[PDB]
Amino acid sequence: VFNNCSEVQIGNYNSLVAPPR
Amino acid sequence: VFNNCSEVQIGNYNSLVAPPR
Amino acid sequence: VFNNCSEVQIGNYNSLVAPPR
Amino acid sequence: VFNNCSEVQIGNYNSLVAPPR
Amino acid sequence: VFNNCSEVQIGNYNSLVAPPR
Repeated sequence: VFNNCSEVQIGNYNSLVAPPR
Repeated sequence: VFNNCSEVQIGNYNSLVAPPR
Repeated sequence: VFNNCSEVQIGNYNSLVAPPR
Repeated sequence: VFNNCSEVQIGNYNSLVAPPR
Repeated sequence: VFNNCSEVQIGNYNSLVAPPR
């Protein structure tokens, strides 16, 4: 688990739902 | 678990819901 | 699990749903 | 599991649904 | 599992559905 730059996400079972229109 | 730049998130089972319109 | 640049995501069972129109 | 450039994703059983129109 | 350039994805059973019109 290592992040150098921005906009990075680490995590198991990390669900993500985008914004519906 | 290491974060260098900004906009970084680390965590297991970290669910995320975007803003619905 | 190593991220160098931005816009990178690591995680097993990490489902992702895009924003429906 | 190694990512160098951006726009990279590593994770088993990582389903992805595109945004329907 | 090694990614050098961008737009790369590694993961078994990683289903992907394109956006229907």
